[PDB]
Amino acid sequence: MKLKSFGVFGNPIKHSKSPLIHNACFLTFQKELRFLGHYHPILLPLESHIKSEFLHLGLSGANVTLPFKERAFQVCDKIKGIALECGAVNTLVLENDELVGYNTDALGFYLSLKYQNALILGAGGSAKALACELKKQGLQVSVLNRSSRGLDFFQRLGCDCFMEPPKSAFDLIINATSELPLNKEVLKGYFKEGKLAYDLAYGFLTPFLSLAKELKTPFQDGKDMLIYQAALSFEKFSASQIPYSKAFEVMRSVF
Ligand SMILES: O=C(O)[C@@H]1C=C(O)[C@@H](O)[C@H](O)C1
Repeated sequence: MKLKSFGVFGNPIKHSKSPLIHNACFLTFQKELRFLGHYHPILLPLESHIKSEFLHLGLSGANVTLPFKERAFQVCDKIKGIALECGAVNTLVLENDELVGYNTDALGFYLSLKYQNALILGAGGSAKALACELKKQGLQVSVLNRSSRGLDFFQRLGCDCFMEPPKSAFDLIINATSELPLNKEVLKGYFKEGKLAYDLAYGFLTPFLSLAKELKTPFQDGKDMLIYQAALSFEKFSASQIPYSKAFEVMRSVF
């Protein structure tokens, strides 16, 4: 049989655990796949073009992380699935010689979650998918950032958008930014009244999460969402031949 290349585009990329869990699946499922799969971390220059590099490297599939998720959306020949509402793409597959973009953050996030409203900190690709998913569940959603970038997107979703921290209670406080992401005391009142502090970062313990832990607020890091979204991308990487639940169990064991 034959060799197929995959990877994860990101800057930075050193700390990504996608190659670990995807390589495990490519090894485990190789007879069903009927190819030899290998998944690399690919550090992309900021100035670079996701589509051109995908093609030049001859990949069959890829994941996309910070800060490239919205750009991935703009440069795909074709967008399918919930990605169409996400304004962001974290999953790339070569299909009929066309670069096709999907989003597995949205469902991956939903699966990671064991809530009436939410506050999202951040405005990038991850924040965009989570707001889409959470509006889709009938939650009230507020988005807080320093500038007004992404206004249009979140406002058309029907999110409440803010640059000053709203004086309100939220069940979910979500750190989807790229130091603390807010004034310590502001973050403290959010936690005091919040039900879950949720941070998309994984593999290390962020200031945001230390502070919640410190204040006895229930907290969750990005590990579960990482594995679900990876599992889901894998399903797309297999031509839909290995279901995400199978991928998911292998990916959980290795981690
Ligand atoms: O490997 C990581 O750290 C990446 C993290 C994300 O945000 C996912 O969308 C990517 O698909 C994978």
